[PDB]
Amino acid sequence: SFNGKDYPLCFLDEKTPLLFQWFERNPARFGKNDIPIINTEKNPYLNNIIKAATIEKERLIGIFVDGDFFPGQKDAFSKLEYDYENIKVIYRNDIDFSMYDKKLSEIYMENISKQESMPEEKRDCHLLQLLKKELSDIQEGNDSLIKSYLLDKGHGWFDFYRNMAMLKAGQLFLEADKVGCYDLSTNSGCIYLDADMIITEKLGGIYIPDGIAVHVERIDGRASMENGIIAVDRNNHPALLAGLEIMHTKFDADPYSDGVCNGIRKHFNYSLNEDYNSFCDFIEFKHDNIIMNTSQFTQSSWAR
Ligand SMILES: O=c1ccn([C@@H]2O[C@H](COP(=O)(O)OP(=O)(O)O)[C@@H](O)[C@H]2O)c(=O)[nH]1
Ligand SMILES: [Mn+2]
Repeated sequence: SFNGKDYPLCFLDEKTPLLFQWFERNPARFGKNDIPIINTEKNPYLNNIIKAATIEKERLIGIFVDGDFFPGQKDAFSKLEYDYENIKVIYRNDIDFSMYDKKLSEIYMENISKQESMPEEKRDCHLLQLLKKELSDIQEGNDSLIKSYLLDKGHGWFDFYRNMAMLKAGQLFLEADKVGCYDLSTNSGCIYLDADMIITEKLGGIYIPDGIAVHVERIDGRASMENGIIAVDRNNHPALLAGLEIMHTKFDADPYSDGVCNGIRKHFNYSLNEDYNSFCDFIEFKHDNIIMNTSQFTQSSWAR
């Protein structure tokens, strides 16, 4: 309940689901009868998702996947669901995301109109150029903020859908009609981790500040919020909607930074002094049974 105000720390049952996501631009990389989840010796991601499941057998574990997968890879996913009742694998194709949409044309026009109100001296001139050009070009085909996020966004593809999935949260397991899940109810929470996260011992219940907590990394002497960990009390947690509000309003907004980090700041009215590091300590998702993030030591799943 730290400052400025008093915030009700929340606690959610062991029956809180866990969420993993794998978005693969290149399903051809893997074979056509095995799992399209990567586990290089450098980055044993699928192995980490398997290790987590075992431990928290009681808890649900979900995987959010998208890409154009070959049937034997889908058949392979179907097998793992048999192997572990606690694992569910949800596809982007199977979830309605329409409610969270805002068509690209409106975003630009509202920015144009707002920019046009102020006088010619005050207006952002370069921004208006970019807006009108974007409006004319983006016309071709289909104008949806979700459609805007494709494999070619690359980084954007999963980051934005990461926020969509967390917005759905518990509802996501319910929405897919994944089975063996009679623990939880709509308007129930869920925890996202990167496959970078290795889980030593089952975590039990956790107190998070206002129904949300996120990953924090402190190097060299500075901390910034990270999307490796996202914990929510709730489906549709107000910090994410506020982040989505940026997604709907701010031009060229980054889902990683604006969608969440900015949303959280908004919710707790951080700015600005308000020294960050302690605020990062306040928001920080802390646990002694998780290693984070294990891409740090080797090479990020994104090649380099
Ligand atoms: O091709 C990829 C690579 C990564 N990820 C997601 O991003 C996380 C791992 O990214 P990583 O942390 O290794 O990259 P970094 O953020 O360190 O650059 C995983 O949990 C995946 O959910 C993905 O969906 N597709
Ligand atoms: Mn990582």
